[PDB]
Amino acid sequence: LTRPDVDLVNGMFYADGGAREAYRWMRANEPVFRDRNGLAAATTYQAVLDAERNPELFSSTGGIRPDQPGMPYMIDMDDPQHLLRRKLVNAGFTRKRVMDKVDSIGRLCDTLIDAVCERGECDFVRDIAAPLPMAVIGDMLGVLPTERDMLLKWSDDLVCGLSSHVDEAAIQKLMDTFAAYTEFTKDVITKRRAEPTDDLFSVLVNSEVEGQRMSDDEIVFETLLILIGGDETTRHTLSGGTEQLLRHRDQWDALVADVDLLPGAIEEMLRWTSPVKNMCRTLTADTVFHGTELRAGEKIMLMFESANFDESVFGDPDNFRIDRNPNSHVAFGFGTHFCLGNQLARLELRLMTERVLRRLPDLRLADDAPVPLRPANFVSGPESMPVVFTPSAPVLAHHHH
Ligand code: HEM
Ligand SMILES: CC(C)CCC[C@@H](C)[C@H]1CC[C@H]2[C@@H]3CC=C4C[C@@H](OS(=O)(=O)O)CC[C@]4(C)[C@H]3CC[C@]12C
Repeated sequence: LTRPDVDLVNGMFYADGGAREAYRWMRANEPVFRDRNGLAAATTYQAVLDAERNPELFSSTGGIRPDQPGMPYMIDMDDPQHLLRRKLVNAGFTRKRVMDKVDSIGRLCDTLIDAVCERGECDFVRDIAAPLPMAVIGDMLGVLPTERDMLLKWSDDLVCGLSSHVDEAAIQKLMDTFAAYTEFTKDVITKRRAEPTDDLFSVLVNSEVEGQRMSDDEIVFETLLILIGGDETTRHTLSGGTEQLLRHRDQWDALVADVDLLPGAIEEMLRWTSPVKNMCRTLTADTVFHGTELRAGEKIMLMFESANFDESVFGDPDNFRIDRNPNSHVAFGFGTHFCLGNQLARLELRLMTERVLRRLPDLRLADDAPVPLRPANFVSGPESMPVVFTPSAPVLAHHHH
């Protein structure tokens, strides 16, 4: 009943378990909430949707993060400039192109589960949830298998440095990582200008914007956007979502018995986990918006998890239900910047989860104590997730490789 006293840039807010109740207060008492530093946040589903549908008033050019300026990639652009960029990568993400990866992504899933299935235990995050989407986006970007871990670690070091509570060492680590990734990209630019390939990094390297080659800086940021979108998101729905299924074993059981229930489960896994906690918009004019006066140039945080637990929309949002139908979550955002990879992400979730259900049917949490969350203010989900299961046979290994 007391107003939350919070810093929405503090990663701890998103990790310590108190967000859900804080959101509830906001949605009921101050839909457009200003935190203790005065940072405005849209907390109701309707307020998020209203902001999303009016990009003219709620611009993306100011920078998607609350404490950083606009950067040279598509998510920090408004149309038509934004669309110019989407058209450069869209062909790689058509539904047909995504569905043609079923066999490939399936083998990655089977490979990872092969690695642990005979053990009777693994960490669901480290061994399953994190590596699969990394490999998938890596494959699209031409990344070699032995370099996946390097890029994944870089990605982790960038998004974990996103918090007002981290020390100068973490910030330095963030800068050094970005410089390392920059040098990586410069090598790729030189190589793919001379020897273009069919992968997405090569396509971006040789792409054109407004009559000229995409700039070096823009190539760095566009490729990095795709990499992080790929490897710091789906992982949290896989881990956090599977956790909810294991904690609602009736629902786990229904899924093990009927895979036709999996698509509905995936949407609830998405709604619940809401990997992207927020995205910023920049007001282009003074306005009053759902009870709060906003000023031009100020940013507002679109609070997607808060929106995804809006009682007025979902009825019973605090119940995890794989039978939730319809399920109009905004885990992928809405409108202009609606997630490029959302179909890829849904496929990853489907192909991996169906294999887990199938090959590890008696999976369960190793302990029932809290699954720790990453204290970061942007993307966040489970840090680790010990699980146990009856050992089972590999599907690739022992069956002719
Ligand atoms: C569960 C997985 C994912 C979640 C929850 C998620 C969430 C989001 C959200 C909330 C946005 C911003 C939309 C808005 O502001 O309205 C976004 C944008 C974006 N995402 Fe995803 N995403 C996921 C997976 C992916 C994957 C796998 C990729 C790439 C392979 C990707 C690439 C992008 C890109 C490029 C954008 C910018 C789109 C634009 O500005 O047009 N995302 N995502
Ligand atoms: C999840 C997906 C849809 C969005 C992913 C967005 C990522 C790619 C953004 C979020 C936060 C961003 C960083 C914010 C802050 C900085 C500091 C900046 O250093 S500065 O000296 O140029 O200010 C360099 C870019 C960098 C590292 C950004 C890289 C790019 C960055 C990781």
